[PDB]
Amino acid sequence: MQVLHVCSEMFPLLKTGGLADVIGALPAAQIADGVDARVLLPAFPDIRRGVTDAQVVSRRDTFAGHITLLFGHYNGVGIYLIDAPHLYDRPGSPYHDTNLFAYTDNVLRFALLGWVGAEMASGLDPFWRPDVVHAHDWHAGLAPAYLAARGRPAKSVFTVHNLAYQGMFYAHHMNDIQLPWSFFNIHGLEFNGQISFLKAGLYYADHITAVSPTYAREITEPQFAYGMEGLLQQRHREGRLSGVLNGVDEKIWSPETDLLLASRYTRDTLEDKAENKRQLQIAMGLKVDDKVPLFAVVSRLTSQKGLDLVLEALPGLLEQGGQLALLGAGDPVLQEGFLAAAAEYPGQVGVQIGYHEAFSHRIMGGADVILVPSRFEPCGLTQLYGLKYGTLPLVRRTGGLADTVSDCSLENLADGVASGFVFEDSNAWSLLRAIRRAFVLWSRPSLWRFVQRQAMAMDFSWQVAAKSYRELYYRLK
Ligand SMILES: Nc1ncnc2c1ncn2[C@@H]1O[C@H](COP(=O)(O)OP(=O)(O)O)[C@@H](O)[C@H]1O
Ligand SMILES: O=S(=O)(O)C[C@H](O)CN1CCN(CCO)CC1
Ligand SMILES: OC[C@H]1O[C@H](O)[C@H](O)[C@@H](O)[C@@H]1O
Repeated sequence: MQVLHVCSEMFPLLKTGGLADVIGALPAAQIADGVDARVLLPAFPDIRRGVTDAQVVSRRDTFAGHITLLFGHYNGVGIYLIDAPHLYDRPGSPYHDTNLFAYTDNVLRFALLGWVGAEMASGLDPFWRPDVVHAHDWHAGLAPAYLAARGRPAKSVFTVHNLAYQGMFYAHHMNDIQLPWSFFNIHGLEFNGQISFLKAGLYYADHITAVSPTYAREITEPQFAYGMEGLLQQRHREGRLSGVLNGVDEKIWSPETDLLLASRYTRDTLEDKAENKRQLQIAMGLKVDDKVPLFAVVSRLTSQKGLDLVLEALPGLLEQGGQLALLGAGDPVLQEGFLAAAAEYPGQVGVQIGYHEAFSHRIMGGADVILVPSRFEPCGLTQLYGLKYGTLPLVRRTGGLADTVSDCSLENLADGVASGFVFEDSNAWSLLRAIRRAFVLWSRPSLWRFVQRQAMAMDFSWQVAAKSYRELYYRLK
């Protein structure tokens, strides 16, 4: 069974969110579980420089100009790179320019990604051909469309990591992407009078996967599907929609071996976590104090994440004696809101705006609680990292958060299953009740430790997840 993943990022070469973590870890797990998995990425500069053994496979002309298909390895997995400097050799984000505006040729940049994924099924590489093309998110959404147009020389799965990003382009671009004009149809890639790469992925794939069992249910609802729900309801009925939960990469997110930490620690030696908290407090300019709970955020700052609710709730949190440490980047309103809070409450609120990979580990390893009050959350990895690090997640019951965190209710505590704090509604009052629950648990240190050890006993394994994907691939044939 040979599978090609088609996507736009991969940890540690290029990362803007959880997708990169998935692509950095899933393929190696699949290989251990008996599927020959390879990855296809655009040759963005950070990616191209990471793959040092890359060699030329072939040159092709394309609706978007010439490519050199390269192939090399990273961490033992086979990586194909689409080297097309006129599209991909640009500094910064792969998705937008430095003024945060989408590149005007994005339609071509990402249409090409899907085209190469499909061409691989037809022998673009004379020595290797995938049985299944596994496309991820809108960026790779045309891969199943190009496959369909060619008579489906391989099977395809499309996985949604986030349905809010639709890959919308003006209809006239049908002229530019070398797909049959008949594809521009509601029974096709058309959506609200435009081309949607997301729609294309959802429509043309043999099978759709979402990144948690409950998100897969949620996206059949208007509230989470933003117009796509009719298609997804139909595919559900056809047995062509399922959920497979992400794992966590233990090479990188384990307090037991984490080299980025002041002090490594384990489920049975949580006293060794204390030094990380002390150093985190110092680093953030917070009062150094082990008697007080330190809440944390490591997050993109967009409305998805419900961090406006944290701002609303902050005074109540501080009033009860807590501290906040936030690391994040995104909406300037949020950035300034949090910067203003750090200014207003020095020694109680520490804030760092920007993307800092190493610092996220130091937060995860030192904080007592990780706040993930999401409006929607296809899976969420930060809460999984919190569980593994014994930093209790406080989450809204939605998407993967609902699948992975067990509230500290009476039953869950009595059954030995409690692992964090859960609230229901997207408002600050509902958040504040879960925050109070945390303060109550904090006042009972031995119960807190009991819950920490349960959180750290939870397992989210890529090789287990790989087993589910493998069943899917063989079923498709
Ligand atoms: N500002 C940041 N600095 C460092 N890492 C970040 C930052 N923001 C998010 N991350 C990391 O990016 C990943 C986010 O993944 P996830 O929780 O699935 O949410 P999303 O993909 O929606 O951003 C995690 O590895 C998280 O630690
Ligand atoms: O905003 S764009 O649609 O132009 C580009 C991407 O969709 C933005 N993202 C969302 C988060 N991603 C990785 C997080 O898992 C994919 C890049
Ligand atoms: O699948 C990896 C990640 O993809 C998306 O970015 C989602 O927002 C996040 O919930 C998920 O964990």
